[PDB]
Amino acid sequence: FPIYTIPDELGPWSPIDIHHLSCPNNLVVEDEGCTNLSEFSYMELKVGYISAIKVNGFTCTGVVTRKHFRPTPDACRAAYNWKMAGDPRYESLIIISPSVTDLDPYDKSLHSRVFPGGKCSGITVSSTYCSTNHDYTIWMPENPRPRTPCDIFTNSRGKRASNGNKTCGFVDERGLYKSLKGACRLKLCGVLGLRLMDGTWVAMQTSDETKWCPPDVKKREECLDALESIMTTKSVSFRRLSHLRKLVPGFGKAYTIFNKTLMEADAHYKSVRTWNEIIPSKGCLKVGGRCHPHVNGVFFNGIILGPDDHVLIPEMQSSLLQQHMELLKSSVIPLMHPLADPSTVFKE
Amino acid sequence: KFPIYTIPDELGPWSPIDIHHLSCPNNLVVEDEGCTNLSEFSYMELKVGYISAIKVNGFTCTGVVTEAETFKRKHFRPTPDACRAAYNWKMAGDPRYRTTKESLIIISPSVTDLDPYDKSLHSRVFPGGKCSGITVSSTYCSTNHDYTIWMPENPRPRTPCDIFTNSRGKRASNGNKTCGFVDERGLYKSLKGACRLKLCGVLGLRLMDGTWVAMQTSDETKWCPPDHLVVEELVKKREECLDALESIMTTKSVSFRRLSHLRKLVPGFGKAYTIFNKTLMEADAHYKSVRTWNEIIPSKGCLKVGGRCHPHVNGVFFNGIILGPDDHVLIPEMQSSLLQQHMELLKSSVIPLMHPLADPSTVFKEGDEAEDFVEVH
Repeated sequence: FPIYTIPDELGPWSPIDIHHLSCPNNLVVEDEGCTNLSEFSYMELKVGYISAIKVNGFTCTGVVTRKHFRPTPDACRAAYNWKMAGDPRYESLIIISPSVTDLDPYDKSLHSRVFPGGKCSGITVSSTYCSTNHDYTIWMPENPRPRTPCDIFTNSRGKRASNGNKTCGFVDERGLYKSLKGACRLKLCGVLGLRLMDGTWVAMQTSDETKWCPPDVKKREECLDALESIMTTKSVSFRRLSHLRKLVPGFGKAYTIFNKTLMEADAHYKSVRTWNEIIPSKGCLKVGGRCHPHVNGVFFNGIILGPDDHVLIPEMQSSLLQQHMELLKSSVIPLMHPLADPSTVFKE
Repeated sequence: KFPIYTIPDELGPWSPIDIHHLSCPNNLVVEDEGCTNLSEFSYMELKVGYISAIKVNGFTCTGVVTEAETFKRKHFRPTPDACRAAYNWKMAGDPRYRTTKESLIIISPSVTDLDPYDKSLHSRVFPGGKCSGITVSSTYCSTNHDYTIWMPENPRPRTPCDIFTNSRGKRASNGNKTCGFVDERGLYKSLKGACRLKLCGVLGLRLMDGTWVAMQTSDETKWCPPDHLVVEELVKKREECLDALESIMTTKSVSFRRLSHLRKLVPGFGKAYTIFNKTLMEADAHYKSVRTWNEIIPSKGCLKVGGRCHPHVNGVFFNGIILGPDDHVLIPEMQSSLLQQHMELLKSSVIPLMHPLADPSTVFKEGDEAEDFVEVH
């Protein structure tokens, strides 16, 4: 159990609603089957495409001068293009960007709490729009006539680790073993592979007939308490934000806040032995061998620039002050000999 | 109404005590409404380390005999000469403890106070601080244990009267009758409630805070014994020191945290406590206030007292202050303050933005009037 987890590689920052928040995974398969190795090159998803294939988009809401009306796609698109820069366009049509959706790999479906039940199933070139919870707004893609992206993989080198002919799993480019037990089969951009139970995908063939992925000392009690608190108050705090950080190595989300807009990014978390290997310099938070940059004093996961341009990590300080005060709560015994007035005893 | 902390202007030597020497501070303030015009002058006060009392170090001699036949040891009343000679070996030499062997087991340290009138020794090893003292004739004292005697760490001659120091100050008088002064530390001490005392043939007043001074302009006023304005904060802060002392004596144990409560919260004379290796110890202190933690911790491991970085002894300073593993001075009051800040900024929430149409619970209007989110465009 490490003292902290730091992402080895930060993915892109995509904005989210508080409803997208979820508690960490915390899996420790730990082999126990394989004591053999070999250098092989596996294929995985790039950070940014691991959790979901994000389709950027936007919402077009129709206004008449006020009253409402359901607009048409063509005019709405015309609005977007004349709104990414200063342009004459200013019955009026309002857009909001971005309205990100999560593309389903089964059927080109799009899941978003802006759709009724994450309803939009697909968008061939016969609809060009997509219904919304609002009867007078439509959702459309950031790019017109887009298609599924397929430059989403990366070649990486790891170790196979099989027991018999059967593959127990492997060791990723980060050095962490991952187990194939409990994984399902998934085909992405035609390539056949497996979705592991941590959420990662890898291109492999198993001689074990597996299922197919369906379309849908614990601290999790503390996590869900902190989280349900957020949904009950619609407000987030940098301590409750600290329970969302995965506590053990492996794939997870990293959260942050820009312009009071909650955001998440894919991350491979690695163990930390000393705080020093994370913060060598003063204002340096070392992510992947570099002083990670910030915006106006915030890094991800509640890590923020303190009141002195000092990298202030929450768990670091909490553990520190805990240790200091704990040093101050140590008891001792003074050594009086005949002070009380009790009697005639020998006393060693 | 209290300064954030209080640090000695200069410490006295350290004296070994037990938990029963522990007393709560006397956070006493003094106004003396008048006394506006101060006359620059010089006064004589007690040297730091003698203000409360004049300690005299000593040791306890217990005599026991062992009968090996299977041991059946018992006591005997020892002799002063052999106890002294064995004590002198306890420092450098080698002491050792049907056949029988007699043995003098020595206990150090045992400290007693001295009344300068009788030249008498007061302590709780005696019957009510009994010993008239030591002479050339009498070389020992009688303890509550019939087979145990007390003898000083020093030979019999101990003429003690080099206890004074001449300091500068300002005698604020008002017009007619001197009513107060300010010491070298720059703190107002008032004569309201002082009582006389003669020490080494020098008459002088002992004030309420405990300081003795060489001033006779009290006019005629009552002696000290042989031994209206109190804000709620003083009392409601005194009670927790009483709860902490009660906790200490009930538990027979001490900790740096519980030790920090006995600190004097306002400037003036007071006691400073600490513990080194299971040995509880105390020292005289002229406390002065602190405004910001920077002025008593300027460097990474510097505890500024008396114009210099104070030296620890195995990482323990005083008043619960110890040295952190990062070689950082850490003060109980300062660390608790820092915990309040650290959490009160962790305990700080914000309401992040919500895509108006991404909230499934947003009920849209009946009819066709506009919503509010589009007003912001």
